[PDB]
Amino acid sequence: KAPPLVNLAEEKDVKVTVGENMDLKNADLLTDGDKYYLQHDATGNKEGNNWENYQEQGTEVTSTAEGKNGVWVQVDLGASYPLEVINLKRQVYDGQATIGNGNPSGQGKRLKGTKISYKNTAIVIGNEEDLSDGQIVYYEGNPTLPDGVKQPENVSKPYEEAMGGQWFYMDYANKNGLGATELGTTKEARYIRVYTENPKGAAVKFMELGIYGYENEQDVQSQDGPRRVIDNEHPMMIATAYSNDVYEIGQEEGPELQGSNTVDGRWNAIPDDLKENNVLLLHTNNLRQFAPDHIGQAYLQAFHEHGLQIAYEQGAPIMLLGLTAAATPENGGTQYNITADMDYGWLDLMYRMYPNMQGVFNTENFWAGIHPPCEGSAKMLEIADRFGGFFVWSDQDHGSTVTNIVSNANMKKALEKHGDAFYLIYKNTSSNQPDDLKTSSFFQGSWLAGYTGGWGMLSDTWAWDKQFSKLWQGAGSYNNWQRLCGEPEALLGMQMMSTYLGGGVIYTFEFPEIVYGTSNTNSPANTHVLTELFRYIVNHPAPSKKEIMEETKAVLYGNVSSDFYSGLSGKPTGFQIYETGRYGIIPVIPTWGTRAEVTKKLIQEADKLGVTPPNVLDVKDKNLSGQAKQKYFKDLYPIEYVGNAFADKWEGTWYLYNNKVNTNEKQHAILPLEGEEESARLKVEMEPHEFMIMNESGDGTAMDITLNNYRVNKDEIIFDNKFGLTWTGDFSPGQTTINGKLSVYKYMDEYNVVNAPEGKLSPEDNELRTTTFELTKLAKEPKVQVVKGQQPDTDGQPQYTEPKVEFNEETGKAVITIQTNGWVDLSITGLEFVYDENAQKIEDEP
Ligand SMILES: [Ca+2]
Ligand SMILES: [Mg+2]
Ligand SMILES: [Mg+2]
Ligand SMILES: [Mg+2]
Repeated sequence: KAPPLVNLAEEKDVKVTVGENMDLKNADLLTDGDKYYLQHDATGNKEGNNWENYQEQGTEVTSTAEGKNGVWVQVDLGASYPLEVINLKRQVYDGQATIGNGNPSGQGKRLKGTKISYKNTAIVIGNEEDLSDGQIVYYEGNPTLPDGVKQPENVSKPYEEAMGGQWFYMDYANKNGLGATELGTTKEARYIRVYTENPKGAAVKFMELGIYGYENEQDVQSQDGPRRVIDNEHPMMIATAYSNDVYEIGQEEGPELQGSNTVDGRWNAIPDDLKENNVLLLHTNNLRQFAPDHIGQAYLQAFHEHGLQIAYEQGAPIMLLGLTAAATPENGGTQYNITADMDYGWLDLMYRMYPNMQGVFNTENFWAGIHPPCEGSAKMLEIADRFGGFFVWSDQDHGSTVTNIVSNANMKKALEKHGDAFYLIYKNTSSNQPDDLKTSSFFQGSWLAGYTGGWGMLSDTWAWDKQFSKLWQGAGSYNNWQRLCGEPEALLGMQMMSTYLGGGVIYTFEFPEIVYGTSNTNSPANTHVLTELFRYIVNHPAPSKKEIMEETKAVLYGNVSSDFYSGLSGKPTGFQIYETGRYGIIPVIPTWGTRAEVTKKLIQEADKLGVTPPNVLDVKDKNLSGQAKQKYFKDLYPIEYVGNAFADKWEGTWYLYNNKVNTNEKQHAILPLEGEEESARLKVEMEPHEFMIMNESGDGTAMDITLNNYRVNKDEIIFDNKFGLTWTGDFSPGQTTINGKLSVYKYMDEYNVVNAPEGKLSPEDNELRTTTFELTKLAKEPKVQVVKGQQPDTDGQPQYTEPKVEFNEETGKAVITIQTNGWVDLSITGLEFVYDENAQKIEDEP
């Protein structure tokens, strides 16, 4: 299936001509779709241990006219087509480029040599073969134009030839044809002529003339609003499609992903009803890592083009990894990733070509550099918003991440004009640094003041590696690939719940092969936790900006202390969860401007939402000290419930979890219930790795409860290593993936499989844990039933027991007990609450 914008120069049966006193050699090379001319694609673009050299091939046009070196080449498309983009590449280097040292020194490789700056370059298009009706796309120097074509008033200056060529668009008033246009800005032409003079000789090597357009005017596109909405009513889950680091340009099959996954495979594993709230993130991973300019650019473009094309045929919306490890074409950039060889003209083209192209993703740049990734991000945010796309920046903030983003003049300007398309999500990879809660505060704060379009989460099972191993145990001396597998599945649900209640709208998980799955199947975590809770979040919109602003009495400004949250919402664990919902996330506005500037911005946002502005406090305010903060916040936000469990009430629904990450302790929540009887109480008691959603009928007679405590036991299969998997960071001979990764894949493929067929193992999820509910004070026994519950795997073992009800006629206390490992939907009916003079008081301690 063809996308609407095509390279007509490649797709059509074109005729190539030159002018009088010119020789034309190898005319086919101009429109063969090849800008790089690589020879060793079959051996990782290496001869032995060395990267193949850059050897430039191209259509040669040579002047045979005495004293006149200027040449031209014309393409006849065979009919008149709406044209939108032209890509010209000529020979880049005067002689042969050599492979030399890049960044970092001794790993990164960069081409070295003298680059050519061509002169008397012009592009003319028209519908007459002699171009007597010619229109100028580009004009530099003083080449003689066709009879009937006037010189422009505005003339371009020479540029240095580049690995990706030059990009031209159809508005001469927009940087003299170099300025990117709105989608569907076209001019009709059959004939395209390129003038060039080589500064040294009478011969120009034309490596590629790409001519991008439509079959007809009916196909010409328009950007009519955003490609997708991201907000409380339109949440988005991102799943990362990592290259397995194996690819050959021209291969028939799709790009192979980690864990025998494919782009079409991952898309087709998503339930149909959630496809409108999902995107796939194409990530180059370590594909051709450290390669010089020609190999890096060729593989960056081929990998993403192939992914985009498969996604286009399947109807999958796509994000591209724009930048990690400061690997950007900008000055000071590294070659840690082939994103170093990004061409902004190509990125623009992918938006024009692929209607399913939506987003650009940035993560983990600042460890390797500050300003280069800010310069790259500024341009890519501008490109995204031009095409109604979006940009996601994922990082943990120690106190200077957002400060550094906004300190870049170009990024600041880009955020002022395009900030509504820009989203900040946390990343708890470094769980050992207690920066999880302040990161959420910074990102919610940025959105609430109106600097960004939203905030969200990336939960990483690498968080487990930094602290824990077996259930209830510390890290020990296990291999880090073992500890990556150790995180409780329900804990991912608790994090989702916490993001949701803070008006988060983006949900992302790593490691992808554990949290989403392998071999184009769904993991236990995905099937029994992520998919179910994300469906809830799609059908029950999160708090809007209006709803969060309404409930916020105080916003902080500046670099909030990591431990500010201890004695308030909870001690930072590195796992993005809370001890209570009483205070929400607590928005902290980073250094987007002075305190006075962010204040104006926040109060003007509140005014737009039609709500009372919050008070702004500097983090250094005397009321926010260790001694004063509890009294200040307790007076602002009334207590909603009593107990050491997490609980929040949002739009009539209760949300709870046990907030212990890896210590085996029960917690309880005591909730005041709706209805005529104000003394009515529910007490919930939960063991760790459990979340719960409760909705009262309102008339006081009934209550629906969904709980989910799904957890696979890894103690024997992963940590004891019962099947003798090789857990190392090393490659085995002839393998292209390290043993640690292979063992994770094999674990997910053989030993931890949902509906495990013959010869594979059901997940180790059959040990049930007790939840107890106490309802007081009642006149008679209530009725409890399981409306729906999690069904057994192929081993036939139950994931829940029938609930047991005990009613004491003397006290009027109903105790309801159930054992689960997974989810159940309970319906409690026949509730008749009477006055309880002993009802737990919903108040703070004296
Ligand atoms: Ca070519
Ligand atoms: Mg605004
Ligand atoms: Mg209700
Ligand atoms: Mg089971």
